[PDB]
Amino acid sequence: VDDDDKMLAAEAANRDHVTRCVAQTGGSPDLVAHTAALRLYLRVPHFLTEWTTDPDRRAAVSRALALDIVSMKLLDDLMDDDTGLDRVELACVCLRLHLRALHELESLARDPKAVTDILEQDAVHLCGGQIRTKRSRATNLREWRAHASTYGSTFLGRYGALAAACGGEGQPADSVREFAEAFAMTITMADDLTDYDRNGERDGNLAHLMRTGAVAGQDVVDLLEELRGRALAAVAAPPGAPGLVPVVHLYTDDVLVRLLPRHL
Amino acid sequence: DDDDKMLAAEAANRDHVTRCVAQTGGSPDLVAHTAALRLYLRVPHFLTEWTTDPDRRAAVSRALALDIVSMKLLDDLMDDDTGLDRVELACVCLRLHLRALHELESLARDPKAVTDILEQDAVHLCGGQIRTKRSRATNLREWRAHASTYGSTFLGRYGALAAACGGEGQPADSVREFAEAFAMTITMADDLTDYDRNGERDGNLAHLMRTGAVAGQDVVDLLEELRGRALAAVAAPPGAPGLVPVVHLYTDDVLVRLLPRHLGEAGAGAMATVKFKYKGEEKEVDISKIKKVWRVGKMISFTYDEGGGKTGRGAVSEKDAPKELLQMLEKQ
Ligand SMILES: CC(C)=CCC/C(C)=C/COP(=O)(O)OP(=O)(O)O
Ligand SMILES: CC(C)=CCC/C(C)=C/COP(=O)(O)OP(=O)(O)O
Repeated sequence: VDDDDKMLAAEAANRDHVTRCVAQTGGSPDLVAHTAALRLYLRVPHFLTEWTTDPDRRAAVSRALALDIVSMKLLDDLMDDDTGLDRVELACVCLRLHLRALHELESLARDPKAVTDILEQDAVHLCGGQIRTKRSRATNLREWRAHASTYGSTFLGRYGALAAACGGEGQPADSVREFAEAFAMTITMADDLTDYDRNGERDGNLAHLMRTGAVAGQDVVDLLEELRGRALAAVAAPPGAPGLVPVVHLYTDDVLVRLLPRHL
Repeated sequence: DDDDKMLAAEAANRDHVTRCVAQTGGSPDLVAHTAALRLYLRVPHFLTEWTTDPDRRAAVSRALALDIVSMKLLDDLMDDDTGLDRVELACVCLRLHLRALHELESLARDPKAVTDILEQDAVHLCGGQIRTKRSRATNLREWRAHASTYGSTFLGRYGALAAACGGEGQPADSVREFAEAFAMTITMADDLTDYDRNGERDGNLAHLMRTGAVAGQDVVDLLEELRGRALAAVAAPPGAPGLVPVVHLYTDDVLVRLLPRHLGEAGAGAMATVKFKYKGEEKEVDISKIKKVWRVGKMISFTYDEGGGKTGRGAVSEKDAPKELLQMLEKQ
């Protein structure tokens, strides 16, 4: 029973916790499926909870983060209005998952107030940020990383901070967050480079900029190595989360080896 | 002077919500939209009426505004007909809601009380709104069952939160009972306004009324039941007598201004009658047939139409005279 076995059951456990919740509140089969297709969103919680020693607390915190991440994901499909899904169901399942998560995270936290504290602290940064991103599209790598630092980095960093606040002792809150923010930027690029052909995306899309020459391949490569670096350092701060080392390499090499050549 | 309080609390809630929408990146459209949510911004004052400390009362009041407004934005996002920008709505919605959780939690009697309340009936609320839009109402009963969720359960939660967040002397149960009753009253009013203001028809109460599928007198009864439920709640000790005029104002507004727009010619149903014994007989007459009516002591004398040119006569005691007749009296 290695680490990959833990990741997979963590992922199955989160998905089921989420689909059960979507269904119990009125979600149509289309919506239930759509949520179970959110693979990485259901898996990331497991990485954020890697510093949590007690396995029972870890599974609980893991699925509570999953409910809220899926929730924000649905609110997003709601603002893009392109999934063909029912807007009432989307809006409602979204509110429900979110409320259940709050309730689950608060009952796991050392101090209940810290959940709202984390969620409020950079709510303007995340929300004004998401707005600016869709308002004015990026045209160079600088503006891209700037935008991505909010809907990707800040977005996962909050779940990192929550993971630490609800994971008991032996949690270097600052590092978990550093890890999350760097890991997120990496995933955002991947997503961007996948979605160019899977979603038909262009405006502000990193792949589009690369293909148009507005962004140089080696810069993208640098950013990727920097992120890898920031992530390795974060999972090395005491107590440490050596489990995440191979994970950081997996997602980074995948963008370098599989995704990038597609655009260069 | 209590009206001077409702106005100032509404203005303060409005200020707090607009500044917040503005700082998060909301366009002036959206800012204008949230500032327009008048009753939404004003209801908080009603919910916090049992809060003795003014400073605390203002803080809970504006925190509730933040979340009610946020929920209304989400609702606009699910209808997608405000013309407002889908992204600003979603993000401003989330920002406000988050702000609200934080402010409410800071005033709560207990750490988990806010989230307990929000979770308790999350499913009833959410799944209820889903079913409301999924199966339009076809009779009053169905209408009331749907309104019980996005209406009564919706405001009831903020009622519970005001009690949880407003220090001592809060009859939790009564605050929530007032909110749920008052919510439905306001929901009916909205439905009968929005039939013409938004062009609404499917599952809409005015429509069901105009359609014959829902009877006027029933709507009047439900309205009366709601008024009584609300009055009782604000009567529980320590009491919130200040809400009495409020309860009457909204209930009476639906009965007097809104209802006639969808019934027409006396939608109560019981076309009034005058019973009397004329020429050794038994007679009853629809107030609609009564022509002239005058008073002689405590007797009410009158004439009416029997058929064709035919003109009938009658006189009753004023204590056997239906309200309507005694009205033609004064009005003649
Ligand atoms: C403030 C809010 C609600 C933000 C949306 C949450 C989010 C960024 C989800 C993941 O992004 P994504 O890369 O899968 O989606 P997108 O195509 O919109 O960038
Ligand atoms: C589950 C959720 C988020 C439900 C939305 C909340 C709601 C219906 C609020 C009251 O709006 P309203 O009924 O007074 O206005 P309208 O329905 O006309 O938009």
